[PDB]
Amino acid sequence: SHMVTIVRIYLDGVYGIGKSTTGRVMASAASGGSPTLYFPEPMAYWRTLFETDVISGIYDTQNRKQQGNLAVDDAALITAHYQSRFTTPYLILHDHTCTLFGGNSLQRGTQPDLTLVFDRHPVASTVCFPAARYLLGDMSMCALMAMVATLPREPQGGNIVVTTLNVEEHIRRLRTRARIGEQIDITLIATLRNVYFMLVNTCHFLRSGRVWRDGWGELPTSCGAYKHRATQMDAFQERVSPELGDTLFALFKTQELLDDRGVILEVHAWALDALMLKLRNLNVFSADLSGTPRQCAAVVESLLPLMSSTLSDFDSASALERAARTFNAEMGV
Amino acid sequence: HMVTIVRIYLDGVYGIGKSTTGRVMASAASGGSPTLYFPEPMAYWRTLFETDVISGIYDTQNRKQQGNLAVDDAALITAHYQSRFTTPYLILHDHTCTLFGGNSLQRGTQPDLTLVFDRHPVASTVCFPAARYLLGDMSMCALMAMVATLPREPQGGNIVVTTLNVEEHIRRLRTRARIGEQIDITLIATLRNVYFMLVNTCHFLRSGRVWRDGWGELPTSCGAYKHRATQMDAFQERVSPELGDTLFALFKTQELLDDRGVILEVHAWALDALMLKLRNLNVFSADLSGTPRQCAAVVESLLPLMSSTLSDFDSASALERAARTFNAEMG
Ligand SMILES: Cc1cn([C@H]2C[C@H](O)[C@@H](CO)O2)c(=O)[nH]c1=O
Ligand SMILES: Cc1cn([C@H]2C[C@H](O)[C@@H](CO)O2)c(=O)[nH]c1=O
Repeated sequence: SHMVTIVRIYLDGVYGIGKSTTGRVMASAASGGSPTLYFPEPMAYWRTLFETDVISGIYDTQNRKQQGNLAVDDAALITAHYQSRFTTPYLILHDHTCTLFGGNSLQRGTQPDLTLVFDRHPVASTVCFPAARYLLGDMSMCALMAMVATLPREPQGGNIVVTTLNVEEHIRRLRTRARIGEQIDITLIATLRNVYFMLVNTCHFLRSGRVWRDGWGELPTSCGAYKHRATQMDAFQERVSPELGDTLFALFKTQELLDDRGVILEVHAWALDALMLKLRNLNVFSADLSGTPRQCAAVVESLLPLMSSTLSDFDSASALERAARTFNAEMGV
Repeated sequence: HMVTIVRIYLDGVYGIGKSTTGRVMASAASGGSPTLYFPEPMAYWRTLFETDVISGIYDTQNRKQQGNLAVDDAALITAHYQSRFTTPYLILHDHTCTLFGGNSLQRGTQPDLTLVFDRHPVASTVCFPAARYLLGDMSMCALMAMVATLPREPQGGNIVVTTLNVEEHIRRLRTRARIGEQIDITLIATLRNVYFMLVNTCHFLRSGRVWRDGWGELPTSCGAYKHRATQMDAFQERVSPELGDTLFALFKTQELLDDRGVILEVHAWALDALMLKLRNLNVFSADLSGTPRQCAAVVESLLPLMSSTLSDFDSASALERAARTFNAEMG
């Protein structure tokens, strides 16, 4: 009933950069600042709650394909389904929490009563990782469209912080984390890194008032060469003034989505319209994570004066605290 | 200068005559006030991409029921095809949802504009997935993944679930064009039960009850439950349903409970979401045992009972364009 000001932050980016550790420090009292709740990756939902481990499954699918115990056509389909299952616990969490944030989104500049830090936004599993998989040829455009369509609309007041890190230190971090001689999917990481820069650029692009049709006619179709560039290490970066070719929209200009005359079908244009509207309420930032976890938390926290806050109330904030405790407990190990 | 809109989602098991009814309703030959029809997105499912999902989901069961494909793999691939059914619905729903307007009310009048949607997103995100789960073609994990993608219906929705006696249903299924679709009676029986569960869920919610109401007392829905749900006429429309008569009952399974037998909070959230998303669907059923003209008349008799919203002229014009576009690209 009593009013509460909330900043919510979705910390996102490529696996292995130090996002989860940063988020945990933010939530720790030792980092000071605002009282903060942290919602971890839904690890148990992915790995232990059901019969199948989707993380093992998605990586194992590609191995079964390369050796030849599973056909390429079948593998593409199984990969898409695994990618679908990644999104589930994010969609559930989003549906539960979006009722509690309240409205009256504004950039207030002041310190909130409390901060929420979500480990990833639903865009990670519905858009970024599917896009990476599509660009690498592990699943089709059809499958991509199917995941992208399931991106939920962000209500007013969202902030997304995309984590960045020089690639040498990124791979170092993955290396220390990995077992004795464990390989790292460098090609996947290179692509995901570009996809997250595309995401950042997309949000910047929309905030400048531009739309996916702006520069669409003039854009080259995104066939073999676009895909090579998209998997190329450091090919994309955060742009000051991004144009269409720097954003997620560019990959959708492929023959698969055009009529004979090369015009996008209207149904596909509607999908891009939906994608555009769903991302509108995301106030976008980027954060370098080269420092210590304490330093990383401070870098993110120092963004709060530029972030959107909403006005919730004590009962809803209390429900969010209960939600965080429940999600931390149930999603553990 | 408001435009009064009544939107109808005609839904139910395939083969019952729903699309024919919808076309008749929108046909100028049937007169009335201006009516638009949005067909099943057949081209999206069948021809727009390299794979046809209707033959693909059937073919998958065939490979399973033979050499080609292992049952674990078939279950994942079947879930993927089921996801692909939802896509054009999600896209259409995202495009039209802001156009309907607010001020949902049962006004009892003829609307300025009637919209007939062939199926609601619930069909592909919940009903067909649930049938596949109950039949053992998909896991509960796979079902949860589809169910979580159901979009929230904004105020003013009406759903008309079509009904038909088993004998006429079987007769009509035999009339259908050959498109490589699965057409067995155990599937039909299950879909009919699941659509009764859906109607009952809507009645249950409108009665002022929530899924926890009767949850504790409800038997755990494991192997026996699944068998019952595949039995022709195991379920029916009840305007005063028990929890066991709704879609909620199939979620009280071991897979979703802790060791103490209490549903996990995360799964409880998924039921809350389902409950909330169905809130704005005013539910009706219509028997389609008449002729195409008779069927349309039965559905039209429901209009004065339905919710209408108030939209502006530009929004209505855009809905008019959207039906034109959709018919053009989906056929
Ligand atoms: C969020 C997400 C993670 N992952 C993988 C990357 C990591 O190996 C692991 C945890 O982030 O899951 C996906 O493959 N797809 C996804 O959508
Ligand atoms: C909407 C829908 C239809 N179908 C099938 C039933 C019919 O064979 C055909 C057309 O409705 O597609 C599904 O298998 N899943 C779905 O979600």
